Amino acid sequence: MLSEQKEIAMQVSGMTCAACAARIEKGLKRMPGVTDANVNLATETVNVIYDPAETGTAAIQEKIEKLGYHVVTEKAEFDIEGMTCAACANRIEKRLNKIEGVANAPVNFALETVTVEYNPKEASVSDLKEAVDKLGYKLKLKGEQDSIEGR
Repeated sequence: MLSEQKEIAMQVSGMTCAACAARIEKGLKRMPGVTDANVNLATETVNVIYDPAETGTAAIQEKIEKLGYHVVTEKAEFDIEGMTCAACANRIEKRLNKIEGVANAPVNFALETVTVEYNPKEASVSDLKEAVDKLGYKLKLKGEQDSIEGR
């Protein structure tokens, strides 16, 4: 058929790893797009499968948050050395959006940066580099230190 269900696989904390996990998945099953909703509590990874045209990764996280939990997901800033024709940025946004355990990925055309809002346990910079390398651009970190070199 048509439709292209995404998977989002992210780490959530606060789980008792029984009723809590089940409460999340059941609560998320309230949503229409939520085609399936699973929680590999053994590895503390919430994996939710839904259409990106009803629900929205942001609402998924919001529902987890409203359930009284927190996602181990961080807004890491990156710099981009590929865009120009306002096209690569759009594609990279729509990619980075949900590589695996990415909640969000807004791009800036002011400083040619991307904030990647993702789970650094499930994925890591190397994946980002390898992905963008596949898109055929080069991806830089915004400092990744802020002059914190000591010895």
